Amino acid sequence: TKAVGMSNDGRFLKFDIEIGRGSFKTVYKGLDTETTVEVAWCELQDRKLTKSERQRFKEEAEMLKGLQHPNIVRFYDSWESTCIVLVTELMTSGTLKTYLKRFKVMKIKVLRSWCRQILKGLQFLHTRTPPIIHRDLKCDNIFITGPTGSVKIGDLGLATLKRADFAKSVIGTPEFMAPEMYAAAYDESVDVYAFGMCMLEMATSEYPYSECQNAAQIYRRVTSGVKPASFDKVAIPEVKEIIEGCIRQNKDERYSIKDLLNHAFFQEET
Ligand SMILES: COc1cccc(-c2cc(C(=O)N(C)[C@@H]3CCN(Cc4ccc(Cl)cc4)C3)c3ccccc3n2)c1
Ligand SMILES: Nc1ncnc2c1ncn2[C@@H]1O[C@H](COP(=O)(O)OP(=O)(O)NP(=O)(O)O)[C@@H](O)[C@H]1O
Ligand SMILES: [Mn+2]
Repeated sequence: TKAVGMSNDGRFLKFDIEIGRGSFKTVYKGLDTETTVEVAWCELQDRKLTKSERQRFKEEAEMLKGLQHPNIVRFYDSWESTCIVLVTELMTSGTLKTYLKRFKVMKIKVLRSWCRQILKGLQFLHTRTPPIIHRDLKCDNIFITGPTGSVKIGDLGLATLKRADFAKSVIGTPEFMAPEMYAAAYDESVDVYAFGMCMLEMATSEYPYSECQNAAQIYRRVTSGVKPASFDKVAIPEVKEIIEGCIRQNKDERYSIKDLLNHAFFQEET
């Protein structure tokens, strides 16, 4: 295989082998010539980027490079070319979503094992300094790779660091706060909620709130107490109980990640 592109330091090679195509992302097979391991060479549509924002991207790419956990996709490097190139760990066995689109009843042994690996990944992110909130957890952003089909969370593009103050680098809080503005102070529990929906999808082989017609309808049913229609189809009571504790409307009522890892369901080792 001949290289059609190279990183400036000469470490990463690009091959003209397309392994994935997104709406704003094309992924090519690549090679890390320092380890002779292949990698994913991701080409992203570069937005109009202000110079401060380009500097924040480089700052955040250094943080991402320092992350190392068995259940998080490894991030190797980023740079600009003429688009933005991201080099990450290559996921050889596709996303969790494609497994659900091929089969209809996941076995509970796999549901327990794969969900436990997801929780270990989230626990890692949520215990960094500062904590990292993924914000974009879905079965398309969870990958399977390697001989034993290990589970890893990827695609941290929508992630954010957890902060305390209302505005960034400007202390203070508004007095005539609109209700939606008061609710904008969410935390890592939004990842618990998304995990509950992923677990619901894996347990039912159905997209949550499939019965709804558009994105707008999706909300009002949660708040009025109406869970997804597929929720009432979970046949394992312990599984249904875990999902319910994750998608509770009030965040303070939900599981934390550590509470989920201490659950009897995930404390089973078989
Ligand atoms: C393991 O990681 C991965 C895996 C796969 C993909 C990306 C990945 C990485 C980037 C990227 O390079 N940056 C700098 C982004 C800008 C926003 N920002 C939030 C954020 C802040 C702080 C922190 Cl600690 C973590 C995340 C990170 C990216 C950019 C644009 C579009 C998609 C992208 N996908 C990252
Ligand atoms: N690290 C990776 N290793 C191997 N294949 C990947 C990797 N990342 C992404 N892909 C493939 O590239 C495709 C496009 O990625 P992506 O843009 O995240 O999906 P998408 O179809 O745009 N949906 P969304 O998740 O909403 O962006 C994915 O569906 C994967 O098949
Ligand atoms: Mn994705």
